[PDB]
Amino acid sequence: DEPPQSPWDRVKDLATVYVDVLKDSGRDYVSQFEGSALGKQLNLKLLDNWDSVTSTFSKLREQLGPVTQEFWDNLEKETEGLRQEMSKDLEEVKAKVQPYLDDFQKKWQEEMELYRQKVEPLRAELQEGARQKLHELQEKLSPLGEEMRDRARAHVDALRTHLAPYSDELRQRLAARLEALKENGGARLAEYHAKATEHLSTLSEKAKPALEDLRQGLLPVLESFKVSFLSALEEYTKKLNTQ
Amino acid sequence: DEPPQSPWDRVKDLATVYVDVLKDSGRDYVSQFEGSALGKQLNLKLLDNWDSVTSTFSKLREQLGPVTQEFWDNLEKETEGLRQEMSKDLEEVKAKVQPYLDDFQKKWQEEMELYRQKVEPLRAELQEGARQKLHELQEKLSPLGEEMRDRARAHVDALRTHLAPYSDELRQRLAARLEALKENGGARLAEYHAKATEHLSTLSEKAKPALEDLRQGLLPVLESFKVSFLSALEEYTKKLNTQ
Ligand SMILES: CCCCCCCC/C=C/CCCCCCCC(=O)O[C@@H](COC(=O)CCCCCCCCCCCCCCC)COP(=O)([O-])OCC[N+](C)(C)C
Ligand SMILES: CCCCCCCC/C=C/CCCCCCCC(=O)O[C@@H](COC(=O)CCCCCCCCCCCCCCC)COP(=O)([O-])OCC[N+](C)(C)C
Ligand SMILES: CCCCCCCC/C=C/CCCCCCCC(=O)O[C@@H](COC(=O)CCCCCCCCCCCCCCC)COP(=O)([O-])OCC[N+](C)(C)C
Ligand SMILES: CCCCCCCC/C=C/CCCCCCCC(=O)O[C@@H](COC(=O)CCCCCCCCCCCCCCC)COP(=O)([O-])OCC[N+](C)(C)C
Ligand SMILES: CCCCCCCC/C=C/CCCCCCCC(=O)O[C@@H](COC(=O)CCCCCCCCCCCCCCC)COP(=O)([O-])OCC[N+](C)(C)C
Ligand SMILES: CCCCCCCC/C=C/CCCCCCCC(=O)O[C@@H](COC(=O)CCCCCCCCCCCCCCC)COP(=O)([O-])OCC[N+](C)(C)C
Ligand SMILES: CCCCCCCC/C=C\CCCCCCCC(=O)O[C@@H](COC(=O)CCCCCCCCCCCCCCC)COP(=O)([O-])OCC[N+](C)(C)C
Ligand SMILES: CCCCCCCC/C=C\CCCCCCCC(=O)O[C@@H](COC(=O)CCCCCCCCCCCCCCC)COP(=O)([O-])OCC[N+](C)(C)C
Ligand SMILES: CCCCCCCC/C=C\CCCCCCCC(=O)O[C@@H](COC(=O)CCCCCCCCCCCCCCC)COP(=O)([O-])OCC[N+](C)(C)C
Ligand SMILES: CCCCCCCC/C=C\CCCCCCCC(=O)O[C@@H](COC(=O)CCCCCCCCCCCCCCC)COP(=O)([O-])OCC[N+](C)(C)C
Ligand SMILES: CCCCCCCC/C=C\CCCCCCCC(=O)O[C@@H](COC(=O)CCCCCCCCCCCCCCC)COP(=O)([O-])OCC[N+](C)(C)C
Ligand SMILES: CCCCCCCC/C=C\CCCCCCCC(=O)O[C@H](COC(=O)CCCCCCCCCCCCCCC)COP(=O)([O-])OCC[N+](C)(C)C
Repeated sequence: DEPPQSPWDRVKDLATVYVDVLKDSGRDYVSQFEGSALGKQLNLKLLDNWDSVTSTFSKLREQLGPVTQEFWDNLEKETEGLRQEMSKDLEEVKAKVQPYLDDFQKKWQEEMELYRQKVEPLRAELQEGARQKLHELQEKLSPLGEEMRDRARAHVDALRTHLAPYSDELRQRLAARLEALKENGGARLAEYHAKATEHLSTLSEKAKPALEDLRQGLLPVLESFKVSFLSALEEYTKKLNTQ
Repeated sequence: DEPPQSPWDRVKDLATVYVDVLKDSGRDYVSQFEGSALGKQLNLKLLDNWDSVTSTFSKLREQLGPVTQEFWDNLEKETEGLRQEMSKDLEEVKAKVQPYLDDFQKKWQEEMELYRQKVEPLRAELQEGARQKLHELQEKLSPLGEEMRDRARAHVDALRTHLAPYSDELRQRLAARLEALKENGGARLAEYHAKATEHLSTLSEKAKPALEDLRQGLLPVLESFKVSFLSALEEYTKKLNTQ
């Protein structure tokens, strides 16, 4: 008759009596736990069992024997399959990896387009509300200020107020530079008057031509500035911004 | 015009001035300067007190030549000082502090009295008016929270339910690990039956009592048994007579 699923027609109406098997054991064992309990006593002992149990414990070792030599041999033909099918699954999963794109783009869209949806109002609902907290900073800092400025001074010494000249004992030294400082200040004193005596004579030579030896060095340096120099001196500048 | 002179060091970008200036006129200025120097007094006095500056840079490095080399000796003693000082500076200090402690009282009462005088009413508006800011937050823990919650599923997974069954191209593993346990668990399940049929029989050798105690419990296990052949097929021979 009929294959696994499609031809289910009358395979099976006489199915539901195969549960009536299991079911109606419990319709009847209810009447039949009554009469075993009625006779319960014995003459047993704790000796006769240990013949049975000693043999029955032997009857683990014997058929463990060959079964132990079985599910070893059996699982290399899984692992030898596995270590060759290793190369097949690495191309099998690739043939699923790239086709999925529509799904992981829809998940990207359900994460990225629905990330900005929350932040786009929240940026403004923080900025427009934080003006009441800009006033919590702007009208806090300067009214601290007015006591904080005296709390920088109030607050620093008596200015070590002396009632007599002899209320420090102190001394001044520093010969470490002060001696070399006097020599660098006394070589300097002779330098700034040697480099004045030749200059004072070079100065006071020229109390007339001084305005016009200067002009003789302007005269032809002028006339070209309005002619040859004009395109050069129309730029003046450039500049900042790398070339 | 534009900004006349140079913001920064600049060998490189000033080429846009240096080319065009030299091309038209930054040539001839040097030869009109040559004729400004060779005309009047004067061509001797650009030299006569130039090498007095050359020999001042020489006389600096050759005076600060034997006062280079021969000089960080006359001064060490001042800081052979300082290491003794900043280890013996004791005797000011444990006499200094004691009397000024008396005005340090009437300055904690400048610094801290005038602080809480502001710092209570500095926050007496916005400790109460924090409950304005909580309507800009507690009513916003829905778009910050209640659907950032639902994003725990939108990450993993925004359920892969299809709008029609015709969707996934799917097929079984099927081979290796599953057949390997179905055969060497299979035949071991059959010997678990044999070791049950053996080991559970060994115990009835030392059963008893009472002679009525056995023949009550037959019928529920024997009637479930009797209907079990209902299977039909409708073939009646099964081909596995393990059926
Ligand atoms: C090799 C191994 C083989 C294993 C299978 C061997 C099985 C051997 C036997 C087995 C049969 C069961 C014997 C139970 C005896 C209990 C005493 C009793 O009064 O029984 C009775 C009442 O019992 C009830 O009132 C309780 C319900 C029945 C017992 C169910 C629990 C059993 C486990 C307990 C857990 C204890 C836990 C604490 C342990 C420290 C049952 O008998 P009765 O029909 O009433 O007749 C008595 C006389 N009368 C009618 C005048 C009253
Ligand atoms: C890589 C190697 C580099 C080496 C570097 C080495 C560096 C070494 C460093 C050396 C500096 C040492 C300190 C000197 C301090 C002098 C103070 C002093 O004597 O004061 C005197 C007055 O004042 C003068 O007589 C002094 C005037 C100083 C002129 C300025 C020199 C500037 C040089 C610029 C160079 C710029 C740097 C150049 C580079 C850009 C005394 O004061 P008084 O007692 O009250 O006077 C009363 C009158 N009475 C004196 C007549 C009685
Ligand atoms: C304004 C900005 C200026 C910047 C440029 C400045 C550049 C300046 C300099 C630049 C370089 C100069 C090099 C000179 C070397 C001389 C070495 C030598 O042998 O000397 C001697 C010590 O020698 C010792 O062993 C001491 C070495 C420690 C020197 C550290 C000094 C730092 C002072 C920092 C202070 C300022 C801190 C800053 C202010 C807070 C030994 O000499 P000698 O063989 O015994 O000689 C013959 C015998 N005789 C001595 C009796 C005659
Ligand atoms: C530059 C960096 C680049 C990185 C790229 C990363 C890529 C990441 C991608 C990874 C791919 C993940 C699977 C996505 C779905 C595959 C396609 C599909 O839907 O297949 C099928 C259903 O789905 C299945 O058959 C999949 C079965 C998954 C089993 C559980 C795997 C556990 C992995 C746990 C450990 C994983 C560790 C991962 C670590 C990252 C449906 O069939 P189809 O094939 O669609 O064919 C349809 C017919 N057609 C072909 C004609 C149209
Ligand atoms: C301190 C307590 C120690 C307990 C240790 C227990 C350890 C042991 C575990 C025991 C578990 C028992 C499992 C039995 C399962 C049925 C097996 C079956 O299919 O056939 C059997 C049914 O016969 C029996 O099972 C006999 C039961 C006798 C009970 C005797 C009373 C003992 C009281 C004890 C009170 C204990 C209370 C405590 C319980 C925790 C065999 O059939 P057959 O009769 O051989 O058939 C004859 C023909 N043939 C030979 C051709 C086949
Ligand atoms: C927790 C740990 C696990 C324990 C698991 C332990 C359980 C393991 C499970 C075991 C269940 C299976 C047992 C074997 C059944 C064999 C089939 C059969 O009996 O055929 C025989 C029927 O002939 C007989 O009646 C002869 C005597 C055997 C009867 C066995 C009935 C068991 C009733 C048990 C009641 C217990 C109530 C308990 C209530 C709670 C032989 O066929 P035949 O020779 O053609 O028949 C001649 C007669 N004719 C001419 C009429 C046909
Ligand atoms: C980097 C920073 C990440 C931040 C993530 C922040 C996540 C958000 C944080 C917190 C959740 C949002 C705030 C909830 C406030 C309570 C609201 C309410 O009362 O309860 C709510 C439930 O609440 C839950 O369902 C809690 C959800 C926790 C999800 C954590 C996901 C972590 C994802 C990342 C993991 C990465 C792991 C990476 C691998 C290591 C609602 O109650 P209900 O009973 O459910 O609703 C019934 C219907 N009713 C509403 C009509 C009544
Ligand atoms: C995108 C899905 C991701 C699922 C991932 C789930 C996670 C597990 C990963 C992977 C197993 C995924 C199997 C289900 C595939 C989807 C359903 C399907 O096609 O089932 C079918 C194919 O059945 C199979 O393809 C069976 C695959 C081999 C056995 C299960 C291996 C479990 C690995 C566990 C590894 C971890 C254990 C680690 C322990 C340390 C069968 O069912 P059906 O379709 O109802 O059949 C109707 C008939 N039809 C097929 C003709 C229509
Ligand atoms: C107290 C609590 C309840 C305990 C209930 C214990 C019940 C114990 C019950 C019975 C004891 C064992 C009986 C074994 C019978 C073997 C013979 C057999 O029928 O073989 C056949 C079927 O083979 C199959 O059906 C294979 C079984 C598949 C695995 C099912 C596991 C269920 C685990 C459930 C785990 C649940 C627990 C989960 C716990 C987390 C194959 O052989 P054949 O091909 O038909 O042979 C004829 C043809 N030939 C000649 C060509 C060969
Ligand atoms: C809350 C749950 C626990 C309830 C506890 C209830 C405890 C009650 C338990 C046990 C009480 C058993 C009382 C009857 C003992 C009679 C002994 C008799 O002589 O037998 C004879 C067999 O013939 C028989 O009829 C064997 C009967 C024992 C079967 C018991 C287990 C089967 C059910 C298992 C159901 C699954 C259990 C699943 C458990 C999860 C002995 O063999 P023989 O061939 O005659 O020997 C040769 C002739 N000669 C003797 C003259 C030399
Ligand atoms: C997947 C769902 C599984 C559900 C569970 C399935 C359970 C499986 C159900 C049943 C298992 C049955 C196995 C017994 C095999 C016996 C073989 C024997 O030779 O036949 C015997 C049959 O009679 C007895 O064995 C039955 C005795 C009935 C009383 C039982 C009391 C309760 C035992 C409860 C035990 C609790 C212990 C618990 C310990 C852990 C003896 O036959 P006989 O009488 O010589 O025949 C000749 C007749 N004449 C003398 C009249 C001429
Ligand atoms: C912003 C930061 C600023 C920090 C401050 C600057 C850094 C300052 C810190 C250190 C620089 C100097 C290091 C000196 C190393 C000495 C080596 C040695 O073993 O000497 C030892 C002593 O010497 C001491 O124990 C060290 C004391 C040095 C003090 C500083 C002098 C700087 C002078 C700058 C002067 C500029 C002058 C003006 C020039 C125009 C042992 O020597 P001796 O045996 O006792 O005597 C040798 C000679 N005799 C044999 C002839 C007696």
